Amino acid sequence: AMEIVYDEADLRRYFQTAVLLDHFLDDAVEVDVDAICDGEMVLIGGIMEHIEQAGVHSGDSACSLPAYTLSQEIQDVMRQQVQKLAFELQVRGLMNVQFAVKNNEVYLIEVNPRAARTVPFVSKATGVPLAKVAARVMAGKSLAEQGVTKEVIPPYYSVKEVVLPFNKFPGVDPLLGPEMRSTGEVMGVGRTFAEAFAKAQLGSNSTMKKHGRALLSVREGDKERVVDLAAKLLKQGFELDATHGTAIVLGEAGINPRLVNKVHEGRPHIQDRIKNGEYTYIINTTSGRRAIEDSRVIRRSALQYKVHYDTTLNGGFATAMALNADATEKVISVQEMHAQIK
Amino acid sequence: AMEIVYDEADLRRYFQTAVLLDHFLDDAVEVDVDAICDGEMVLIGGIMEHIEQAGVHSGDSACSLPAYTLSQEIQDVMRQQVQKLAFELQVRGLMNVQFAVKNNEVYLIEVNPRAARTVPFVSKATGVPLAKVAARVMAGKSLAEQGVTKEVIPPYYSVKEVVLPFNKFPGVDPLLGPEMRSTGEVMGVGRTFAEAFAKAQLGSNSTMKKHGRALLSVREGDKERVVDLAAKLLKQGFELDATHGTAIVLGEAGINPRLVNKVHEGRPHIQDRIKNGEYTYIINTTSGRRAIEDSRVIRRSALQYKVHYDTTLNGGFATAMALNADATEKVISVQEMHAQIK
Ligand SMILES: Nc1ncnc2c1ncn2[C@@H]1O[C@H](COP(=O)(O)OP(=O)(O)O)[C@@H](O)[C@H]1O
Ligand SMILES: Nc1ncnc2c1ncn2[C@@H]1O[C@H](COP(=O)(O)OP(=O)(O)O)[C@@H](O)[C@H]1O
Ligand SMILES: NCCC[C@H](N)C(=O)O
Ligand SMILES: NCCC[C@H](N)C(=O)O
Ligand SMILES: [Cl-]
Ligand SMILES: [Cl-]
Ligand SMILES: [Cl-]
Ligand SMILES: [Cl-]
Ligand SMILES: [Cl-]
Ligand SMILES: [Cl-]
Ligand SMILES: [K+]
Ligand SMILES: [K+]
Ligand SMILES: [K+]
Ligand SMILES: [K+]
Ligand SMILES: [Mn+2]
Ligand SMILES: [Mn+2]
Repeated sequence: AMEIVYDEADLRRYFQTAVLLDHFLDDAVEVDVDAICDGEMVLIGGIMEHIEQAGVHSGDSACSLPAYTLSQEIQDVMRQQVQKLAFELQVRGLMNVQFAVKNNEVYLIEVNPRAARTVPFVSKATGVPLAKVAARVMAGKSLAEQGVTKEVIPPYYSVKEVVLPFNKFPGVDPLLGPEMRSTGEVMGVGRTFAEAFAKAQLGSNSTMKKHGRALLSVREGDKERVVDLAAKLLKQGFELDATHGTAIVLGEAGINPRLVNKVHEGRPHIQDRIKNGEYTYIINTTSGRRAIEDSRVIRRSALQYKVHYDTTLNGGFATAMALNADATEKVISVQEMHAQIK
Repeated sequence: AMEIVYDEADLRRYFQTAVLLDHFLDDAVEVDVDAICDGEMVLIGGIMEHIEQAGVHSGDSACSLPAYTLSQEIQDVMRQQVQKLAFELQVRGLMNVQFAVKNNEVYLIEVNPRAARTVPFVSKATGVPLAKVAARVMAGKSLAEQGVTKEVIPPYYSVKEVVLPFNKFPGVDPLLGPEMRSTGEVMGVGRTFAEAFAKAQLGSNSTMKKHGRALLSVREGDKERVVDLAAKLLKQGFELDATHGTAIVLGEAGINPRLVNKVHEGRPHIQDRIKNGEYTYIINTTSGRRAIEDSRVIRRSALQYKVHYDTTLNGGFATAMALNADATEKVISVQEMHAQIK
């Protein structure tokens, strides 16, 4: 059990119901790196960039290989960083390192000196059977001896998306957090990140549509960025709805959504609309044990009514991007994929 | 002093701060009628339809001669009612009667057996010097004897608008009510009601513009009709702004105004927007002691910053209409006006 606390008040509050204390890196990109070390050298297996920010368990985040927003310069550091750790730790076989990029700064989140649940994905995107190689390494067959020394950079985009069990347990708030709840994953392969994401999304059993009405209800820290997402949705032909606070923000930017009522506000309220199959998309971000408990109804309703909803703005942008793509336009086989690797 | 209470809880409330008790005829048209009685006949001097509904002092309402919404059917009833009263009370010279029209029903508000303040306006509008006629009657000369027996209905519209002294007392909430506060009045002469109104409004020192951003903030009972007003402003080239409840109603109408924060809501709020010159027009209607007190800021700011504002929906519609006119287009003299009368 983990939780994020925001203020002194919040602290106590936890303490009641409720030990390491760690500063939470707000508005940070989460990254996964799987690598192999034989003592001599380090082979970077894969650099995965999470769609959802740090604070949403790696295990529940979608991720891209290669990174789709991060700088080469920045990867390069993580890369250097891993190597440093691999030797220091005296890693012999697989390892996994988790970072967080904040303001062009790399923070270390944790190191797993073992095989991580990402390996099969990486193995598949890159064509390198990371598990076998690392096994060989463990048995006494260097990377050099194996002929696997260069880091592989795929020609295409591989996106990993998760599948959550919320629908089996309705009483639960289908919301993301620092604790992993997903049961499985899918993979999307595309020429563009948008394509890959689009395939991954569909694969995960998404009910996202390419038209209709979107509901925008984001948190403070998101009010600023939501503008561009709304514009993307609008460009896509979506019609918009927004809860007061968010409507305020959009409007000041030149975007007037239809104002919708919260539950305690009037009628109809979002629930009604959700229930009536009024929306095809919901973007809902929150921040705070209270704000969360208060918005629970949006999420439960959406899940219950099969409306695709995102609980992260990052996730929403990705959803938006994927709108430009067509998951059924092109298929490729694993063999072909790997045949493409130089 | 007069007040309008809305519920039992309101009654006590008043009672505390605080007797005739009169049912208040909501959503009613107020009308003024000026006439002369010589004991033999009754001469109708003028039937004036107010713009502001009953509840807004006749002395502070703009009015039209002739009526601009009242059925002939209904005016005739009032004419008959004025004759009945003239004779009964034994009027000898001028009189004035105030009615309220609710649901095609004529209600009597009051009778003033003397010369009323509308007398000069009616004389100007009609070319008949009612004070001179009534004076001769008082002195012995009948209406028949003077050759003034038929009611005059002029070929043009005459609109009277008032000027309020609120600008001299900034602490005062510049809102209309059952008690008179105006100091003066002007008259507008037009081929249409919109033209007369335009001239009257301009004559009243109104800062109304034919373009810009308007702010809508209306009460419950007006939410229905506000849509049509919002559209009308739309047709004109105005951009809209609105507070929560209003925005809600407009949204349901397909009109998406730019949301605006009530003062307790956040920012920016109306005050800021008004203070920063955002608006060129304001329509703000309120009902209830409490609601009024709360909205005080809007009105006080609108006045301080010189934005044209209406405190009645009837007023806003009139304003709406006038936009279709040009008060400088044509001018006519009283001599000319009077020669047009048959
Ligand atoms: N300091 C931190 N700031 C922001 N997010 C963090 C921080 N520490 C952990 N997280 C988030 O919590 C998740 C779980 O943290 P982690 O230490 O890796 O736990 P686990 O052992 O369950 O894998 C991460 O994948 C990340 O999204
Ligand atoms: N019962 C009522 N329903 C609606 N409006 C009314 C009612 N009684 C009076 N009014 C409003 O109050 C105003 C003033 O009332 P009135 O009886 O004419 O007093 P005054 O002596 O000031 O002329 C009217 O012009 C009208 O707007
Ligand atoms: N990557 C986890 C799934 C994301 C889900 N649509 C959500 O935004 O909550
Ligand atoms: N005839 C009354 C003046 C109108 C003013 N603009 C108001 O509506 O309050
Ligand atoms: Cl359950
Ligand atoms: Cl679709
Ligand atoms: Cl926030
Ligand atoms: Cl004052
Ligand atoms: Cl203008
Ligand atoms: Cl009301
Ligand atoms: K994450
Ligand atoms: K761990
Ligand atoms: K009136
Ligand atoms: K009176
Ligand atoms: Mn972890
Ligand atoms: Mn009166």
